[PDB]
Amino acid sequence: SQKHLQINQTFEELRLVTQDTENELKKLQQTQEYFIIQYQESLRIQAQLAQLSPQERLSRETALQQKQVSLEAWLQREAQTLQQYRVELAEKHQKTLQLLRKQQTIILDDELIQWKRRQQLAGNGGPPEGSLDVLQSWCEKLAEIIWQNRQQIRRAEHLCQQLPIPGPVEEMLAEVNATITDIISALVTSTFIIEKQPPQVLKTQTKFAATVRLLVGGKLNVHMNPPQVKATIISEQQAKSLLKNENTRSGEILNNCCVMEYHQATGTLSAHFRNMSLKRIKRSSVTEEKFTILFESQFSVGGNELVFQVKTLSLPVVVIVHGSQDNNATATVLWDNAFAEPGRVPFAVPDKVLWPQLCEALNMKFKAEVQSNRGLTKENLVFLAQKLSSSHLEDYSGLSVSWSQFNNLPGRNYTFWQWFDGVMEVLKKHLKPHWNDGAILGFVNKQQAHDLLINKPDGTFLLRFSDSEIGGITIAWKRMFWNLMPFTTRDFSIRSLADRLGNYLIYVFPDRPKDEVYSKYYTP
Repeated sequence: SQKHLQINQTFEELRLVTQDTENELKKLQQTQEYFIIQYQESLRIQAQLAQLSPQERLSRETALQQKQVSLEAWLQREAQTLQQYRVELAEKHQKTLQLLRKQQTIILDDELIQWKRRQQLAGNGGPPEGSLDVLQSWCEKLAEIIWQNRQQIRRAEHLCQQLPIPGPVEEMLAEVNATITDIISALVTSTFIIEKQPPQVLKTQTKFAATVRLLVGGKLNVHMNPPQVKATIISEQQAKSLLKNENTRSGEILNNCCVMEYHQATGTLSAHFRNMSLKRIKRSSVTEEKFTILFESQFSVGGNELVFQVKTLSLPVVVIVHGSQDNNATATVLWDNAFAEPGRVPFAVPDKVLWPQLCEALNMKFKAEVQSNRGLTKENLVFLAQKLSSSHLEDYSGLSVSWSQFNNLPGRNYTFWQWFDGVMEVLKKHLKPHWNDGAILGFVNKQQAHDLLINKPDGTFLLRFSDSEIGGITIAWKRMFWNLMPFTTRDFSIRSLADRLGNYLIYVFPDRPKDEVYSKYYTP
């Protein structure tokens, strides 16, 4: 990529200028030592007093003062140049930190946000986030560069303070040393990211896993004394108040908190959470209130001087006491993961969303749950729109759907999302390859399937989703069409749809014989 090349070239450029500055600092150190050892001779000659005899006394005193004025010129003539060297060095340091601020903002506020958005979208079966072993190298190099610069600034300040030529150096060194602290604090607080999220909607008293990382921890000696991270859970209100610096030392109780291990090869410092559990929750619609898992730690960098308390918020989660509440709550989660604004307060979401983005997210999670590449075609989306009217997708191109109208009761005990997720479940458990084989209609309705089997020969099939039961399917036949009572999930768990079809009906979905579609799925 062009941006990758740009930022890598910028990284190598920063490394080059930092090595330049290190060379200049070493030269300044050796030069100051030379200046001190040459200065010692000024005191050596300022005592060569003796009181021998008036003639030689006056002659030698005049000669000594004539040498002393030349020494007082030579010195301070070299010292002014030393001060100029130091000022130029401080200017180089300041320019380096300006470039550092630019590059760090580019890394954090642009690329990490992209990775986190990819994570949110993979939450609903989008493209996977991607390995952290590309941002890891960038962050490690950032940390190395800023640490070398802080070290150079510190040693330059100490070496200039032992020979304190006042000048303007003290101001510039109260400054840009003022800026390195902001840079390193932003970095250490912003590289505590969640690698593998804790699962969205999760039931109590069930084990779940989550893994966090410290990106820059590989080089900053925090792995020497590895800090342990603790995981808590807080409702949306406490999560909002926390970012507002409202000190509140809530939500529910976890069962585990653990230390961060280190991979010596990839140089990654990470905390795995493999046996976490939620045993008690303090709730204030149960399937709609969102919680978040906060991970927090505290550690030190270098000596005992630099301490950092760091915290990170995991993506919103919904607690589900009884298992039967699962299917609904996921909707809420998806909605957040579908429409999270960039700079929004924790779990703030726009009540009404456009239809195209809605069917986009629906197709995404559908291709996710079915584990197939069939997805929602244009006619299927048109049918879904007609369920929630005219039969052109261009008509629904500018309509808006509220959350209340999404997950209501369109015409029965359903709610549109619940029916969609029910068909998702029924073909995710028993009808994955049958959906991938092009055998389930998916966009067939009453009197829409009937007109598709009148001009066709006898015995043809069509498997649509039943609009009487939630997770069931209805078939077709051959004068009039012959439906049936819905095939409940149980009716598949006892004899799947592949063997239930095994005699009178021979064709599916015009000409394709029943065997050529289901011969590889009968019980031998």
